[PDB]
Amino acid sequence: QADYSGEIAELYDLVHQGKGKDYHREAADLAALVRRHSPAASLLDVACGTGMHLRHLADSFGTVEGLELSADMLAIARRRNPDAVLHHGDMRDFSLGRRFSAVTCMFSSIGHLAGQAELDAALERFAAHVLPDGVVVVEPWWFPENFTPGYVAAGTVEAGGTTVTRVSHSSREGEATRIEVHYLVAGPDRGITHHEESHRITLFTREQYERAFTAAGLSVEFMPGGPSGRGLFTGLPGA
Amino acid sequence: PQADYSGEIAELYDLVHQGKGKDYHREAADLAALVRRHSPKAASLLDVACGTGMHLRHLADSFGTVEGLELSADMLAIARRRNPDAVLHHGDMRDFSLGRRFSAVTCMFSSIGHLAGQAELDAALERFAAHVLPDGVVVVEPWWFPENFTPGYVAAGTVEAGGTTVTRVSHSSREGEATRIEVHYLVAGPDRGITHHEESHRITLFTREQYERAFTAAGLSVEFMPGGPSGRGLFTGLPG
Ligand SMILES: CN[C@H]1[C@@H](O)[C@@H](C)O[C@H](OP(=O)(O)OP(=O)(O)OC[C@H]2O[C@@H](n3cc(C)c(=O)[nH]c3=O)C[C@@H]2O)[C@@H]1O
Ligand SMILES: CN[C@H]1[C@@H](O)[C@@H](C)O[C@H](OP(=O)(O)OP(=O)(O)OC[C@H]2O[C@@H](n3cc(C)c(=O)[nH]c3=O)C[C@@H]2O)[C@@H]1O
Ligand SMILES: Nc1ncnc2c1ncn2[C@@H]1O[C@H](CSCC[C@H](N)C(=O)O)[C@@H](O)[C@H]1O
Ligand SMILES: Nc1ncnc2c1ncn2[C@@H]1O[C@H](CSCC[C@H](N)C(=O)O)[C@@H](O)[C@H]1O
Repeated sequence: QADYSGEIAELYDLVHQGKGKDYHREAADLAALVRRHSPAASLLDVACGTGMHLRHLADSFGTVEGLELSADMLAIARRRNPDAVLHHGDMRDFSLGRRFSAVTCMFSSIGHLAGQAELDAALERFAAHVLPDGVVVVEPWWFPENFTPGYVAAGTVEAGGTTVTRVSHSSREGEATRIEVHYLVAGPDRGITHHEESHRITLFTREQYERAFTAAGLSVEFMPGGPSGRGLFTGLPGA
Repeated sequence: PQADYSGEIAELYDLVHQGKGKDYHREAADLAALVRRHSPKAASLLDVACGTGMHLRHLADSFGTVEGLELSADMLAIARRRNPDAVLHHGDMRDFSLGRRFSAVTCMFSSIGHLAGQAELDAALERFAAHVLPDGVVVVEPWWFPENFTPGYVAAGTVEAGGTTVTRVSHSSREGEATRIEVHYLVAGPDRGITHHEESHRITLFTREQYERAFTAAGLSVEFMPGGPSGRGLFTGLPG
């Protein structure tokens, strides 16, 4: 698959716990990042997936909302966040008719975009949903200079009797990484099952991301490291 | 899945089991010490279902003469490679006939489990008795007893050596008198990408008294020794 669904979706949360991903820390850092620019009322997490960031962010802002494309990923988010408004929708083409102090897009979700025209589009959509003293925060994929082809990642986690193993292989394919992922899933009653997904995650350059912020009328800054080592862009309207 | 220890499962077996922390060197050292406590002048050994032949390599350095038996070609093939100066045979613990007799006959790592019932169990213990010296000793590592089997057991292990990464997950259930053990592998590498393999076996859950009967039926006075190389204890037989 390539669509974050079924057992992949149900697995995602556990998988990334196993990986040490710390949405509390990330949410806290992000909340702080936003208050630096909008000293605040409201946040929209776009491609909020399973709603992990949202869960921690809800204590930090008057209002938090989500936008997700996958229906199965979104169900999980709604169960984790029953009191929050979560939208089915496409970061490239969406209107909600309100603005927010922060509009965030985390964990390289932007790389699911296919080229400059799709990137520009979502940035125009983000700029449109951000209050003018507000901020747009996007964590990119890796740039091409930093892509390491042939990369193999192997990790195992157990929880609730249930063990999940995930192996990823990354190779080059045009201006994209083709990351191929297999899972083995095992539990005392359910047995073992095999899974696999393959994704194309576009390898936009620093300067293409920045293009898109500028065309959306946002000023743009890159800050290295970030939650994933890929860094973190911000954009402030009125440029 | 395959139940035959062939192709890919064979190539991996050795890496996988180093990965598991299996110390064939200490296992041999404990063997040789056991064999000799019983048979102080032993000097010869047959390892039945010797597999990739890991025990045998270390057993060379304790006994002047070692040989092996193994049903799987692809496993046998790797054992011969590891043991150039040894005579290793192709065939079946149930029905086999070399020309000779050895101070010790061994069958390790629950290979014995791979027999389907008492008939076969007794068949194999008869053959072992046929190939041991009077002053010698037969040693079989059993599979788990029924009193100790754990339906629903999961084992997951990953290991990396020289750019090959291998992950193994197993699940086990009860299936009649047997363990049903279903095992999956993901193998991966920078150029090779990821491939997926699997196997399923039936491993017979023999009761202690069934092992004992088989030894006894074959003229061997039996004793069970707790613990052993894998938790499963160790059965020793001496002619008389
Ligand atoms: C929603 N985003 C996820 C999702 O799309 C998933 C399918 O792939 C990636 O997940 P991981 O971040 O878990 O990746 P994993 O840990 O399995 O592999 C790390 C990836 O990062 C690359 N990488 C990693 C490092 C450390 C580097 O310096 N350069 C670099 O290009 C190699 C591999 O594609 C995305 O981030
Ligand atoms: C040549 N023998 C091998 C081979 O036939 C293979 C297919 O399965 C077993 O491999 P492992 O022993 O590595 O097994 P693993 O780590 O996958 O799991 C341990 C097995 O032992 C059972 N078990 C394990 C424990 C610890 C116990 O207390 N009781 C019990 O029944 C559950 C599982 O089938 C055989 O030993
Ligand atoms: N065009 C698009 N619009 C909105 N969401 C998208 C999208 N393309 C992919 N996605 C979503 O991006 C997500 C990648 S997983 C990222 C999850 C979440 N942001 C976290 O940090 O844990 C998936 O939910 C996928 O369905
Ligand atoms: N009927 C039989 N006769 C001889 N070998 C057998 C057999 N049935 C299974 N085997 C072998 O039993 C082995 C169990 S795997 C264990 C290998 C080796 N003894 C070790 O200690 O690591 C496999 O090589 C399999 O081919």
